[PDB]
Amino acid sequence: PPGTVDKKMVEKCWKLMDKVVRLCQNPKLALKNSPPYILDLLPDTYQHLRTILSRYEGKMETLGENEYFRVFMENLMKKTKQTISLFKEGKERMYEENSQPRRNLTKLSLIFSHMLAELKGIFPSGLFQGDTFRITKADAAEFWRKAFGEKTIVPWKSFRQALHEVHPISSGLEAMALKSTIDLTCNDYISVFEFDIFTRLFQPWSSLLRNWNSLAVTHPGYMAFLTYDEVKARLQKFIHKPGSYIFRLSCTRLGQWAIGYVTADGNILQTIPHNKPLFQALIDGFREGFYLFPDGRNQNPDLTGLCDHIKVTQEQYELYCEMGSTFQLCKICAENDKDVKIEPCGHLMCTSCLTSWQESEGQGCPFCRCEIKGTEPIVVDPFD
Ligand SMILES: [Ca+2]
Ligand SMILES: [Zn+2]
Ligand SMILES: [Zn+2]
Repeated sequence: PPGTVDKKMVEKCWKLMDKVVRLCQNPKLALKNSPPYILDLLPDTYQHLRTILSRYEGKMETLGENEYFRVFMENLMKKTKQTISLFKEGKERMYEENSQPRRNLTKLSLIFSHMLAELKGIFPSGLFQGDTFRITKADAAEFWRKAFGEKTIVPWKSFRQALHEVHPISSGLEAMALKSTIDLTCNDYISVFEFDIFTRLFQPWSSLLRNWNSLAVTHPGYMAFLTYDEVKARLQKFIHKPGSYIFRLSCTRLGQWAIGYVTADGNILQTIPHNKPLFQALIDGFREGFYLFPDGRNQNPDLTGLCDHIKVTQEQYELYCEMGSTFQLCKICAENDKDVKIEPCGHLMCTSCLTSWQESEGQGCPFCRCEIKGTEPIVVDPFD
């Protein structure tokens, strides 16, 4: 658990948000207007923090002791610094839109968008309501209830253990890919907010991990977080091949899928499935003749059977973890660059995370838990 929140610390936390706004306002960045838009998100977050701070005028002591708020204010500060220090490494590079520095900045923009949607849904109108927060899914709610009570936020370790007992997680690699999908704010905790979003995306709860594995980890269709212009641009490659479709998440509508697709007229359209789980929109859109070729590919998965339990290669996980971010980054901390390789499993990571896993009596390789017989140094930005 992080320490307490005295106002001295919310103040620094605002001086930082201001530094990132300045850095990101630079005309050279020519940051795309399109969401997630960090130049809106930070002001907005600042403004809700004030809203919160006003509703706790007398009660400023019981606010400081709120676990969720302590974790959130510490993540906000860490992420705000990671952004600042990003600009400080990247320098001149920040100014070309396809840089790895600029890629990282776009991953962070998303995280800010997730932290605000969490803050607004846990402190609606400025008042803590996390202990009452309703998990949209009966079975999922039961799970959180039975395992966690009215806790708003739980550490990943605890969450992983808990979930494992009902939907078994067979390998550190699967676990790492799971954590990659649920842990939206990237702080090593799961909130009842994130838990609700996930369980909605990958319902029905009865076959949860089996749904995520088939829709997210090994589906060519899955695009994770895309803008709509980004969807159109990826389908344009297939504008002459009716039935081509991809599906994506939307930072402005957490918890819902959006399917893009190519029609026989040479048009890209888009629909939000709302009624069923995604795998039933996809099964139906196939039967109907609309969703045929995921990402342009002729071999489209067979999802029936989601209603003989498809297994996943460790490689498929590894590649899936690499999916969200630049390759340069350690997918343990999501903060530093990779700089070491682990024999004989082959996994990459930053030296800091590795010696940390060891110092904490971790079992072998932080990813797969297999035994290291050796390690070796790698450089991720060779020409700099
Ligand atoms: Ca989190
Ligand atoms: Zn790391
Ligand atoms: Zn490994």
